[PDB]
Formats: sequence, structure tokens, C-alpha cells
Amino acid sequence: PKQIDTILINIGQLLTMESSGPRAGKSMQDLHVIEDAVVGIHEQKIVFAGQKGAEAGYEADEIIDCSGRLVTPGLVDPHTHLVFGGSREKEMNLKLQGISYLDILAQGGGILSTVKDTRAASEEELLQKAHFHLQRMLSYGTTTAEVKSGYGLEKETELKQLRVAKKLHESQPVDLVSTFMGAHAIPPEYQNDPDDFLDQMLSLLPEIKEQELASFADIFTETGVFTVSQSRRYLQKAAEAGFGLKIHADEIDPLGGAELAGKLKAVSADHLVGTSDEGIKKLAEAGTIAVLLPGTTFYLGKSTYARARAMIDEGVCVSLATDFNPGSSPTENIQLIMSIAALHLKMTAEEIWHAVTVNAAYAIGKGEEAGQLKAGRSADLVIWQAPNYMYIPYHYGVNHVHQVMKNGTIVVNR
Ligand SMILES: O=C(O)CC1=NCN=C1
Ligand SMILES: [Zn+2]
Repeated sequence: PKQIDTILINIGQLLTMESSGPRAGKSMQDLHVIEDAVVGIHEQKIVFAGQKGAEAGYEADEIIDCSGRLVTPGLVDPHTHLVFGGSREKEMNLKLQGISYLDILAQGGGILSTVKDTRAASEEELLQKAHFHLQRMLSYGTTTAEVKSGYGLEKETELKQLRVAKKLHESQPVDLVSTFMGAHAIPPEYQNDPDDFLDQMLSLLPEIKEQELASFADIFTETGVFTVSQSRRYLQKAAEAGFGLKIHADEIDPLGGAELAGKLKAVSADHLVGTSDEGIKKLAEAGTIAVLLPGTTFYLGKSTYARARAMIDEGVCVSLATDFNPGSSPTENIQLIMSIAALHLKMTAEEIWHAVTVNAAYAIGKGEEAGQLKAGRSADLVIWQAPNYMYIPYHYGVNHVHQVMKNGTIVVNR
């Protein structure tokens, strides 16, 4: 019967992002915009979302007047390292002094610095710290996010990070996708035996699988870290073990991480700053989603961003993320990422919106559950303090959120 819980009326602009799959190449530009719209919600799910009139015959218990505001699905942040101990502010001077990201790491700092902190922090402290950051992420519009482990580089801590991720997911509104990234860096105890280290991380997959602590396996394929050869062997093992594949590829040096991702049919390849044309073609060919992290580029103090236009021109499905982490991108503001995407990745507003909703969702195996406002989907949406979708990435560095809804309930009210 047409008796539902909630209905949003007088929506100035509604972006349903309705799609039948990830958006690649030209389809990323095809943004469907509905003026003067409405959204019907019942039992935490979307009943209807479209032109004014669709609410005809319906009786709702709660009518939300959006005052001509912009409404879109809740945002998806497909790549973060949410759970971590300590912070790296004391490393700012090293970067200012011109020491490269990799040289800091080779010095025993960077990821290895955060590893010490994360290993030392209690499970309760990590949970408390992550809740704060995750709620801030929520306040900026993120209702679904991917979170990677990778600051343990040992059985105890990696497992602790995954358990924390599980707690967070079950104790607050943001839905989380967990990724095991024990292969983030080479810990001191394995400096001269990286392959053995990788095997130790692989030995953790069975129990991680049994306890459902992670759905994907990631790795940092980079100079001074893991080679393409080691990454292939590791990822193939991960796939046999039943995990989806992700990879931090061609972030700094052009090693061919992208090509490997495509060959292994990874769900996504992330960073891709130094990816070759062959890598771009391989990504498009395999349907591997290219998750760009313009925040990390900007934060590293660099001027060369990933070649997003070339990727889109070549048929790649592009996505974006904060890469929220203490070392190279300490920001929860996915909206700023949208702005950076426009100004430095040279993406259009349309492409950007598809990037943080539909493509972000598919990049983490949630293509059928998030990023779209259509019948059956969980009622996850954002009512913005803006009249149109171009305004969001246009006005930068702030929070444009008016209200955030998760499962049909307002969880953020500004
Ligand atoms: O530096 C960090 O903590 C995070 C990072 N991993 C790979 N690139 C950046
Ligand atoms: Zn990352």
C-alpha cells in the first residue's frame, strides 16, 4: 500500500546516479539531473525518487521540505586507512626540508612510524580515535567507506586493526568495507627477507576469512617496498584464498602496477600517478576501477597529478577518495577531494559526481548497495546547502552538508 515512512519534497535538484553498472569513459559525463524532485522512503529503503508527482497517492508520516536544495546519494569514500595510532605532524619538517616520501620511509619513518604507534595503541584507544574520524567523515556526506589495515605488519596488530574496523561498522551509521593490507611496507624484522614477510601475511588469510574480517587484500607495489613480481605472487595467492584484489599502484615510480591490476582482474587500482598508457589501456580493458587520490598528490606537495583525462578518454572507470591516512593524506573531507578533482585532475562536475557515488561503490564491491537513489536501495542520501551539483566542487575547503540520512534516518543535522 502507498503508506510510507518519509518523503522529501521540494528538492531543487536530485541526482539519483541511477546506473546499470560502473561508469566508464563517456558515460561518466552523462549525469541525469532532475529538477523539482521528490524522494519516498519506507522501512529504511528508497521507494521512489524522481520528478514531483511520483509521490501521488502516497501518505507519509514525515514530510521533509528540502527548500529547493540539492539532494544526492550518500557519498562513498572507496579508499582509506582509517584505523591508525598516533599522527605524523612531526614529519612536516622533513617534507619541508625536501626529503621525499620514500626516503622518509627508508629512514624507518612514515608508514613504519605509524606502525609503531598503531602496534602500541590499545584496541580500545584505536576504536575511540577511529570513531571520531569516521564521524567527521560522516558529517561531510560519507555514508559508506572502505578502510584498510596495514599499520601492523604483524599478526597481532593487523588483526587488531580489522577487529576495530568490524566494531566501528557495527556501532555507527557509516557502512564499512574492510580491506586487509598487511602488505603495506617491509617491517624492520623482515628488512632482508620481504618474501618471507609476505608469506607471513598470507598465512593470516584463512582466519581473516573465517572471521569475515576483510573482503579484499591490498599491497603497496612501489620502489623500496614490494616489486611487481612479489605483488603478483602475493595477490594471486590472495585471490585463491577467496579475497578481492586491490593495489596501491604506480603511486611514485612507473613500475607497471596498473598493468598487473588489470591482468589479475583486481576490483581497483589506486593512486596511478605514474601509470603508463599501457597501464591505462589495461585498466580499461579489464574493467578495473581507477581510484585516484588527488589529496595525496596535493599533500605530498607535488604538482603532477594522475592523468584522469587520458584515463577517461581511454574508457577507464574513474573514482576518487580521500586516502585518509596520517602519513600522506590526513583529511576526511571528501568534498575537498571533489574540488581538487575539478581543479587539478581536470574532471568535470558530472564526472566527479559519478566518481564519488557509483564508481566509488563498485570500486569496493558495493555497486549494488550504495551510490544510487532508486527503488530498493538503502535510503542513504545527503541534503546539501546548495541549489545545484556544480556548486559543491566549486566552493572549496568547507562542509556543504545540510543533513545526512542513513537507512532512512537523519544521522547528521547541520
Ligand atoms: O604513508 C602512509 O601512511 C600511507 C600510504 N601508503 C602508500 N602510500 C601512502
Ligand atoms: Zn592508500
